[PDB]
Amino acid sequence: TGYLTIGGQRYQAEINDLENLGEMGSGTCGQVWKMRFRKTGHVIAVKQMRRSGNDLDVVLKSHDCPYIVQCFGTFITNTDVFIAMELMGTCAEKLKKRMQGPIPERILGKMTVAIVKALYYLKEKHGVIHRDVKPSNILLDERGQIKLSDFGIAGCAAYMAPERIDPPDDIRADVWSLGISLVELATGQFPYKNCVLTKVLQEEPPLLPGHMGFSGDFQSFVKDCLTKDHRKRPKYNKLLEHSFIKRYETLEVDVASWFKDVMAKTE
Repeated sequence: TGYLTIGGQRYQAEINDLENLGEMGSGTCGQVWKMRFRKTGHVIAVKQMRRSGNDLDVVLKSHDCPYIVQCFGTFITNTDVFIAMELMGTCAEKLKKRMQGPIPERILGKMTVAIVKALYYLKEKHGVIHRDVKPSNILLDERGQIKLSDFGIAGCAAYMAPERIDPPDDIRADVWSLGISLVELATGQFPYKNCVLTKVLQEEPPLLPGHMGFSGDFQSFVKDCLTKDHRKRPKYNKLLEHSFIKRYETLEVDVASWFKDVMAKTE
């Protein structure tokens, strides 16, 4: 906030001080740059957004978690807002479009661990509900790391839990989005008939195809997350003891390589 913290020290800095190194089209949205903070020598990402009508400052107290993309600070001009954050590879969304094929169970397994531990961290440590868990906001990288990108507070965002129609008043709606995301990448196809998308509350939850060769535990984990009564749908605490997790918690999986390998294409 006119101030940038990296390597565990807080510096005054100014957005215009940074070395722009050219853009990227594929972050949390497509308005993001790659730059360098001259003062420490670090190379970062800088999301740039036009200012609107109108403050969730406390994104930086989350340095603790290795599954949440570090935010270094923020800047304002009379026209835009710049949020500065650690540099990453790409959405899962991109990976899907790019491969036009499914993501392997075992990558999803690591992903799944990482996304849950992230959400847990937020609920516990910061009383947060991410409320926007989808493949666009899950970032992977060259070294094999997988992280949640916390976006703060017609197939356009049909990851909504079916528990959003009984007012008047959040805990585990995030869990449902998780499941949808898993189904989507695991199969490489957003499950639902195109329009809009009201089969959500109609149908039996869109579980994982019986014989694409997924493990039973994966299948289980996905069913559990995809429970129509939020009442019955599991908390993170429980998910984290689900064996799928317990497994990918421990199993060696070369995400680093896979990821690199999947970057043998244009785009």
